[PDB]
Amino acid sequence: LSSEALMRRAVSLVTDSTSTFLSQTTYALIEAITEYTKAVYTLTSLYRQYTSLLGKMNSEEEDEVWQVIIGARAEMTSKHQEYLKLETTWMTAVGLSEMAAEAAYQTGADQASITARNHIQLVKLQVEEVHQLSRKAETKLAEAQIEELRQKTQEEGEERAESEQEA
Amino acid sequence: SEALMRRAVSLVTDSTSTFLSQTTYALIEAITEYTKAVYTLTSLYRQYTSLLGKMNSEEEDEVWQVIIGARAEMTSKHQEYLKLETTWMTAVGLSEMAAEAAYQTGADQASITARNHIQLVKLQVEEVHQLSRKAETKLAEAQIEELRQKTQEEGEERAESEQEAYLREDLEH
Repeated sequence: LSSEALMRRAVSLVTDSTSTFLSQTTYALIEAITEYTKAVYTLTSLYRQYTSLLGKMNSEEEDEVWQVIIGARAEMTSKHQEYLKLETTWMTAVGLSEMAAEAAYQTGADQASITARNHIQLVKLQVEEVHQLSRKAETKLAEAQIEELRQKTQEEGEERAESEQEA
Repeated sequence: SEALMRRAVSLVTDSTSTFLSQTTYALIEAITEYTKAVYTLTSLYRQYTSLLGKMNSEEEDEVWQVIIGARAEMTSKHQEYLKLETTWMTAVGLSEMAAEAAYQTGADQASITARNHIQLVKLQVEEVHQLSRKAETKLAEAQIEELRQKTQEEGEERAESEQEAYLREDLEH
């Protein structure tokens, strides 16, 4: 084959292989953000349960619920860290596919170039959507934590006031 | 799975290596064709110098026409090598980012391999580049020599033609 045919053959393999790597890393990242989002919802549920139990637990039971919350936080943290690692690799996969698209363009393989660029846009949209879902969960967690603190503050103020008047 | 990702990374490093190889060959060949076209123009200028004082205006105009042709060719080879130089730059960057993907996914052997390949091809291209730069310097040398000697020959002809104008006038008292 001619030099230009050899360059086109080679760039086609580069675009196919970087497309595959981008798809795999996108799938893994989306799965990891999903698992983190589930852990955020679990913790949010725990804060809400804990809030509903305030005033209603002996000191040992309260300590035990708090330990479960500490454990649920560890799980959420570990899932967050795992997705951040995968997201780092995914960013490299996106840059590789961008460079592959430029190589395809420069060699005159325009269909490979445009298809790669469409693929990068699609996976960015997909990752943005899963991030939006995660932020919805994080908002609910923040709300739950704020309500717990607001209630705990009221509880401690009530218990002070009781202790004083009792005395 | 990390299994599927290391397989795909291995295909990325292999394919980017193949593209880097092929673009390196294409660029070396293009720099070579340009250097040959520079060498041709240099030889033509040198020949023009060697012919000063031995040509009439008709022959000299033909020499210059051939030089203009050779210069057009050199320019076309220049454009083509800069086009391949851009493609090669992109190949090098692809391989660097492949080496980074490999490192991040635990494919440490593939990462080192890619970096060594980049260094080898960079060395080779740099050397072929240096050859072209030397050729360019030789062309500039030959053009300076030719224009200096052309200016001198013009002086010589003007001296002769003035002298012979007097000598004719002298005869027709």
